[PDB]
Amino acid sequence: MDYGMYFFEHVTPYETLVRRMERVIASGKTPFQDYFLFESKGFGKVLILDKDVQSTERDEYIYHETLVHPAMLTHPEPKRVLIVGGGEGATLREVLKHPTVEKAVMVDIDGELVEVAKRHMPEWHQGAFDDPRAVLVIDDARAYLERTEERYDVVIIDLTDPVGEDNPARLLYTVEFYRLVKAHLNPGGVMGMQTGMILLRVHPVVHRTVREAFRYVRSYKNHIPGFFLNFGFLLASDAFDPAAFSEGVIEARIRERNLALRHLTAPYLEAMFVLPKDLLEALEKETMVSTDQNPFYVTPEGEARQAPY
Amino acid sequence: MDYGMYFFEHVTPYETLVRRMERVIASGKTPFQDYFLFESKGFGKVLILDKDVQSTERDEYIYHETLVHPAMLTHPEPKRVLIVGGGEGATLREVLKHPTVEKAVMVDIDGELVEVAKRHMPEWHQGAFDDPRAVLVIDDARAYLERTEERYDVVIIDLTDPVGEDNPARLLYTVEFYRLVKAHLNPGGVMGMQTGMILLTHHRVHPVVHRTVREAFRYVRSYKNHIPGFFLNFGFLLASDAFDPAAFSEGVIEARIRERNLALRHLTAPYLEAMFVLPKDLLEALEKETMVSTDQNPFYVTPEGEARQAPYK
Amino acid sequence: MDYGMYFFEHVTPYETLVRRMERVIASGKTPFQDYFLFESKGFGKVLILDKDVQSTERDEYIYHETLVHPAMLTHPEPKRVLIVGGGEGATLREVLKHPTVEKAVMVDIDGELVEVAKRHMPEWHQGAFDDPRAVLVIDDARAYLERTEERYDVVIIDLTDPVGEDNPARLLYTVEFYRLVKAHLNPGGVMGMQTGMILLTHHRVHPVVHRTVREAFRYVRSYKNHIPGFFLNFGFLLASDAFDPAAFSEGVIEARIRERNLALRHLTAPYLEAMFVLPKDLLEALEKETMVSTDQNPFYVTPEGEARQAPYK
Amino acid sequence: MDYGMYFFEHVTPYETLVRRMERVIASGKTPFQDYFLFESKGFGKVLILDKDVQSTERDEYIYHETLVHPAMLTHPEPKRVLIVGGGEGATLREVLKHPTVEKAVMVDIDGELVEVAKRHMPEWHQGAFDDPRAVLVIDDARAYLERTEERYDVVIIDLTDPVGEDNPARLLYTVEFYRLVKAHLNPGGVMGMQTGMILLRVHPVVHRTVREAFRYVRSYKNHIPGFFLNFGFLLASDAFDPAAFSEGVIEARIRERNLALRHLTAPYLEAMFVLPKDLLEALEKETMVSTDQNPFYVTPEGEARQAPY
Repeated sequence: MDYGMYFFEHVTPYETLVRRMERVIASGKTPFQDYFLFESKGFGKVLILDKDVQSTERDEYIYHETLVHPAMLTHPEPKRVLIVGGGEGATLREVLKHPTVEKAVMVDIDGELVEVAKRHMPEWHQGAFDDPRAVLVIDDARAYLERTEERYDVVIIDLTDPVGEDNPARLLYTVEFYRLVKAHLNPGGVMGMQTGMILLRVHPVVHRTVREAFRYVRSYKNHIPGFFLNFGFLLASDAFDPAAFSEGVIEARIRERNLALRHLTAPYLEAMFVLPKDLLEALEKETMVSTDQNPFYVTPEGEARQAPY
Repeated sequence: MDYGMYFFEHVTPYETLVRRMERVIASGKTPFQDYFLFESKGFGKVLILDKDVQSTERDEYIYHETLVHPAMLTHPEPKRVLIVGGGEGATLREVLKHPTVEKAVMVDIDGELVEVAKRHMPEWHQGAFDDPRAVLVIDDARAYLERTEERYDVVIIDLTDPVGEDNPARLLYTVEFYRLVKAHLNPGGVMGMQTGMILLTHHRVHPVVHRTVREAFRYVRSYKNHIPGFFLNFGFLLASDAFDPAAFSEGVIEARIRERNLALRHLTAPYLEAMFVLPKDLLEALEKETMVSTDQNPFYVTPEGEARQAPYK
Repeated sequence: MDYGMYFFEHVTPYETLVRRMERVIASGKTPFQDYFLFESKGFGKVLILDKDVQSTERDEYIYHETLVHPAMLTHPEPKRVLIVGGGEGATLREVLKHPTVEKAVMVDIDGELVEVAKRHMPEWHQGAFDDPRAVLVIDDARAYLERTEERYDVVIIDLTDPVGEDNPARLLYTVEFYRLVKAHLNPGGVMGMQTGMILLTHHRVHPVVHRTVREAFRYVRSYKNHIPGFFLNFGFLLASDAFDPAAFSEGVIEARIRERNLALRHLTAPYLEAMFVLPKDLLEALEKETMVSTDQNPFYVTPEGEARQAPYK
Repeated sequence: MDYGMYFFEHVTPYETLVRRMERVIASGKTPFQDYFLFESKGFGKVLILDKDVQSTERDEYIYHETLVHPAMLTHPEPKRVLIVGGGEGATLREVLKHPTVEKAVMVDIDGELVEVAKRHMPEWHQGAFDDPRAVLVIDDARAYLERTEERYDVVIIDLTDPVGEDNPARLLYTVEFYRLVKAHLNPGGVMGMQTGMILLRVHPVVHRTVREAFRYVRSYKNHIPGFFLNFGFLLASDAFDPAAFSEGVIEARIRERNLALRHLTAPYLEAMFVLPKDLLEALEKETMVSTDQNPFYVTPEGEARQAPY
């Protein structure tokens, strides 16, 4: 590789990605995490939060379409949506493409980070924060949910894995959190979320934990170019099986809502739910359920742990 | 990050993978490429060829099942099979799992590398080289095919990308090479192959390989799968003149899997079928690609990981 | 090791220095070289030129004192001084500390780089560029000297190694360049310069520079000092036709230091003298070296960090 | 840099050396530390102990001549020598070159490591272990010294810096240890040692600690190519000032003892004791003295610490 500026990205405890930085646009520290935003010749702008890549300019459409539309499209008519996380503004951008959306509330803990995105990541938000239907709330998701009582048709959880024992993210991955979320869902409501990278137990544990809160839980996956990783996601609902696709339905909705998709197609979306034998077994055998009493977290070595926070 | 032994693996001109080595099993240089085999805590043994990871002990089953079975299963009764590349022996291993196979010819240019696999990579070959149905040929697959008139039902191409202008392997990625391969296929034959990483923002190797193959075969169908140990989404393809290789029936593939008592750890009939469902961006990249590699102007991979063409010799 | 921003610095073909960057101050590319200036926790601001560290905020005083004072102090009364290179402005700074100096001409080819120093590296120049006695010339030092007939008492050469065959700076390391420099020295003049890293097992750049200078000057004396921020032992040299630059007296240098009220943070009279005492292996390397860089066959540094010669143009 | 096998060497908390490995000769773990021996094109064979380079084939003569001869040459007639550390066998090799040496005892804690050197590092020992005057003892230096009562003309300490709070090396860098060493010195005896890297407080602390045990302590330094570092060393004695060089004396001894030196010369040896203004100030201002009660160690960030072991 060429000499020069590079960022050392943690991927696993045995593999590290060294990404070339052409120029550093912004780097700093908020009261919640460190951030690094740099120009790369391949993926364009890259945002690092702490030690892990958070998003890249040229592949984020894949991640955000994958994260948002399966839940939005499986819901016959989403009017009110709640986004937990998604600080770059792109999750909101995709949510706002559905014409039935009347209100989209985004709740994020780090206001300073959101400001970084607003000023240096216009490629992501593309003016979504200034949409009259959008409402930004800087606060702790649980705190907000515990206080508020408004309900939603769709809730999109776009958070980072609870890696690290002292990581407060642990409290956002417990069965109680998912029940709190479910409490804020209108009848027929669906929840969509990024559920950790998949590599030969974060995703299976999250799937199992969510299943302790919802009747129907369906894992789906997609390779995210800029992360160099296969990521797991899931849809959850008590009102119906979100992955029981009826012939032609998803396709009809995409056309009807005039969604401008660059990555997904109706058939590709449904194919994301077709899982390989090894993943199915991992999901099937998982027994750990994260709880407020004993919140699960991943060790630096990538192991599933559980004990009081 | 920690201190210790690591391997700096080329991925792209802007991204490098630094893999921790627990201990080095073997390293060396054949007249064709450099090789390194080491123990990693996450993926077990890792084989590096020159500057790129070639295979991983703990995830190779995913790569080899993906590479081999779609072609083998789309064929109603594969009896004669040709393997180009696959020096580790795992490709042959998967081919040999099909009881209809009577003969499997494997031709690869680097005999020394094959020897390293035989000695240090039993996890891959699992004895496949010694199968009575297996015939190992160390030679240029192109010279071998022109010098022979044997026919095959299925041909699997398992080679690394042709990096570098001076790389003679460029001649194994031209339209006349694929035409030569097609000339050795029985009437209902099918070719299956690994067709390069997919990273549309960086380069279009996969679409160039697909476009080149389309110039030699009537029906060409790309499929993809994420290879864990490579940290890359890989493209593959099925090609045939006799039929649209992706015009399945989940039912028929399922029945053939059961019939042949195929032991699969990654693929299932429905997942195999789903690999052929592509996203909009990949479809567009495949559709718009115009580069066709030919003996006159063979394509190669530039140090920037881009597909480029230039007159040979 | 930790995750975060780092700079991969070239040191040798087999050793690379990975330096943690706290934050990046400036980075860019002039028509001559790439530059990067960043904050490091250990050495403060670090300036990288292309792929090699050029200077460190916390240790530059060691490098600049070592580079400048031996020549300036061996001269009884340096009034006119020429500086070739030293774009940061710290070389000029040290030259200007000598109150006998009436004029200091600095010629460097990269004006944009000098501008980066002026704006982001005040720790180095400390206002030297604005000294009434300082004259800044942006130009090829060779074209400038041939186009002028001014004379100097001391000449300091502060340039990076000429890496690469196509590097026009190769012409600033030939015997005719040093002869040109000698042609602009007053009768008792002396030339002092940084003469490449010393790493005898890897290459002989320093001995090649010394051997080349010996072909233009009667008396040539190498001296060395370890530069903390470079993690390398560096060679330097003093050259003159008028006297053996190392035929000191600790007493005289001490008196000149006191006389000129030189504020030194690294050197002392006895330490400066000791830099000229070399070990057996270095002496032998210097003695046996036969390579003489000339305009006809200028020497350059190969990608393997070796000194090689080849006919120009 | 080229892709390939590399070793990540800690140097400081902000600088890391990535050294290319052409081939790995041997790698493993003893009950005391990890070891990595590899071929490098520049320095030849390189031995890594834990995370730091211990020695390189093509530059070790510089380190070992620098470590051994100043103490040996400043002693008018060394007959009995004690080496603490120096497991590669090269320290013994240099000591054995002095014809007045009748006995040289080498004490090292890691017998398995010594075996690694014997089998894979012949370039270092060059048969020195098989010299009739050599005696290898595998044991804890202090334990050995506390039990034994034999005395020596010269003691050479070739140990690694006490970096890390739990590092047992701390107990070999206390004023009590140096007093124990001094107790095993014949009258007129001298002690020579590697005293840590020098970089803008390990060396100054060791110098100060040793001075709390010996009347005359003289620091000297030399750049060690293979370490990419300036290293500090020191000579200590109660009988005389080891650095008060009388004209022509060192030179006469080298000739008289027919020493085959490749790096040192009499004038260069004496020049190693000429220190720069900044180093002299650091040595002068240092106030920390390592004690058995509160053994000093260096923090991962390179800071001088002191507390009970």
